Amino acid sequence: EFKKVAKETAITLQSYLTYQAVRLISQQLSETNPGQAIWLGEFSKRHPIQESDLYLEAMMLENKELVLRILTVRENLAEGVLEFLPEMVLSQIKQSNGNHRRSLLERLT
Amino acid sequence: EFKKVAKETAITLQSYLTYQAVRLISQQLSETNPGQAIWLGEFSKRHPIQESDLYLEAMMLENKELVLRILTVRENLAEGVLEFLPEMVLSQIKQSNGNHRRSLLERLT
Repeated sequence: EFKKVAKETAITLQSYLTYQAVRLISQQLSETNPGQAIWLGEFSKRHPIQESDLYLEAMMLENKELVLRILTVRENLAEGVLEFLPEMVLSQIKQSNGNHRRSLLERLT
Repeated sequence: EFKKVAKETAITLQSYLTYQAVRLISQQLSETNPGQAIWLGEFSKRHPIQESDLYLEAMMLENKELVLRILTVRENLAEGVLEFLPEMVLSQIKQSNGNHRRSLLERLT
């Protein structure tokens, strides 16, 4: 059942945490190096960040130092967030479900 | 800065698992309830799945049996894939970091 889904999910997280790394970096850069922050946003315009690898591939050709920073940042981000994810997602679902099904229930009366 | 990014990630996960739960149920229903299967596909075309709570609320008006199955299944799928996601994602990030760092090294020789 699961391993098929769990894999697809993991790919999705891989791309998403990359996007988050870029955001994190984009924000620091908007303060520290406006020129770079603008460049990075212009790049994200010409390149669909969801294809995380094609994205990083292209950038390697244009700006080696930045993609090197993305690679590090996303790993650290990953480590720091992946710890508490199982529990959060599980309880949030259990809540949402509870809400939705009692929502439906009074929504009848 | 982890705790905020984690919350945003948990929210997109909850939403993605809802998309899977629906992919899963649609597949099953293909055999046992050909009608519902099609209906389920059609509905997703006129209410974006990406907006998971709005999606569910909309469906309570049209088919209660199905929305109640989508709730149960996504939680089941959740328990199934969640604990095995930290180890899986962290691995693939390490891997991808490697491949990129490497074909950079290849480039500048």
